[PDB]
Amino acid sequence: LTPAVTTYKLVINGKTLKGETTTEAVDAATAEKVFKQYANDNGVDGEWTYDDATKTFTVTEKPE
Repeated sequence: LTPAVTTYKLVINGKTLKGETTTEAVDAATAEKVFKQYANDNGVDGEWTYDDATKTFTVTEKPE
């Protein structure tokens, strides 16, 4: 693994906010964790994953 400190980006697409924020992480997991805490606080998390369509992360409200 590569224990490097990198910065990543996150976009939210809910019925609350439709903007973007960013965070710092070590690996994929770290990023996911900080972003989740934030998204929880906000009140979103239906489709909560990663985006490979402009190196971003995404929390959309499209549940099944």
